[PDB]
Amino acid sequence: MSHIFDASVLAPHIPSNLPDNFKVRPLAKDDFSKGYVDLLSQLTSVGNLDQEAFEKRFEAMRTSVPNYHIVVIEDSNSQKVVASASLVVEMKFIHGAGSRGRVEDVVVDTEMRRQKLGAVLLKTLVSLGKSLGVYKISLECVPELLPFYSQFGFQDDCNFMTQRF
Amino acid sequence: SHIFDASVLAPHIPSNLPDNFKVRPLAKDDFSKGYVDLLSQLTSVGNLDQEAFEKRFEAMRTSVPNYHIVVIEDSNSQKVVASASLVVEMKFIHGAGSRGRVEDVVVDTEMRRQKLGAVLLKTLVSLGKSLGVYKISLECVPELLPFYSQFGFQDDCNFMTQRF
Ligand SMILES: *SCCNC(=O)CCNC(=O)[C@H](O)C(C)(C)COP(=O)(O)OP(=O)(O)OC[C@H]1O[C@@H](n2cnc3c(N)ncnc32)[C@H](O)[C@@H]1OP(=O)(O)O
Ligand SMILES: *SCCNC(=O)CCNC(=O)[C@H](O)C(C)(C)COP(=O)(O)OP(=O)(O)OC[C@H]1O[C@@H](n2cnc3c(N)ncnc32)[C@H](O)[C@@H]1OP(=O)(O)O
Repeated sequence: MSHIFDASVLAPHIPSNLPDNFKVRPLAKDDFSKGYVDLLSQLTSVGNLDQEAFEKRFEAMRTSVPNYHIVVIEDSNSQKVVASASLVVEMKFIHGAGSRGRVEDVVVDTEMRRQKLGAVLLKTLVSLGKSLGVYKISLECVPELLPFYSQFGFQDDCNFMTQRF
Repeated sequence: SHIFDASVLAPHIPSNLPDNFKVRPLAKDDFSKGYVDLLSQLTSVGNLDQEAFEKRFEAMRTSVPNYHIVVIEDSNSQKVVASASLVVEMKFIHGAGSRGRVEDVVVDTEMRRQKLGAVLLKTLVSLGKSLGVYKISLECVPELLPFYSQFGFQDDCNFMTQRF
């Protein structure tokens, strides 16, 4: 039904190099029925997420400002969501009330990999976050993904700490 | 106008800190208590005047999850001398879980090595656990390992960044 953010803000950022069966768009409320939770399960554990919790969380995200820019790719051949990536923006006071962007939950369906859907999403989100005015954008991942992330500007960084246990 | 609720902060503030220090949420009038001069000791604050401060503070105060910005005010100067933020990212993964990030940690240069930084980290790790976050992280510099290792944190280089 509804989109998690306005598809008009995303439109200028979507590249043009994907086959016509791919549609890049905001997550939508009825993407549960399009396999979104199955997609997330390929990334990590979804725990007890079910459709009611998915819809409630989707509403909470949809009313947030800055928006949760959760961008998906729907394969029109199957009408399933086959890729997802999130650009989440934290408001700051530093840098003149600037914004700090993070690219999270990046996943492409395992059968659909090496068709460029991953690069399309990271390119779209990097362009969206620059346009939004973010001063710093980051990705938490293993950069075995070296070739991949660097061509969009990301550099290895170790100014990040997690808990030991 | 407080950025988040003092009653939520209360159980996580450690005991018997010296009495010239008050640990509390960031307040809209903290601009007049030297908040910008404190943040400058962390990085460029740009042209953050009172009007822009207040516009941004209100945008953050109405966001859910809240921006858990905790500051320490010193009596002996009536100035904000320390600040740290716990910012919470909603997820769908982990049962519509939530991810906590400790950010913008800074103690005024004249007030360092009096445990203010430690109080802020203990407070925010305890508050993040209460909020039910499944993972918490810190962004800091590796040179400061002898500080952050005291609150469970260790360096994690599965991270990439760029400045625009
Ligand atoms: S932690 C953040 C990343 N998310 C995950 O790691 C979750 C699981 N992995 C994925 O969902 C996908 O494997 C990701 C990493 C999102 C990649 O998506 P795509 O497969 O759609 O990537 P592209 O087709 O756009 O790939 C472009 C370039 O990526 C490099 N590359 C991808 N995968 C590999 C592997 N497996 N081994 C070596 N290199 C890989 C290549 O430079 C690739 O260009 P090619 O023309 O495909 O060689
Ligand atoms: S996450 C940090 C990113 N922020 C900054 O880099 C901003 C500039 N730095 C600061 O604001 C302060 O130096 C920080 C890093 C916030 C620490 O604040 P405090 O000065 O209040 O620290 P504590 O008194 O709580 O220190 C507790 C123990 O941590 C170690 N420690 C603090 N500072 C250092 C330095 N610079 N180098 C090595 N260790 C440091 C000490 O073990 C300290 O215990 P002592 O009992 O003082 O030795």
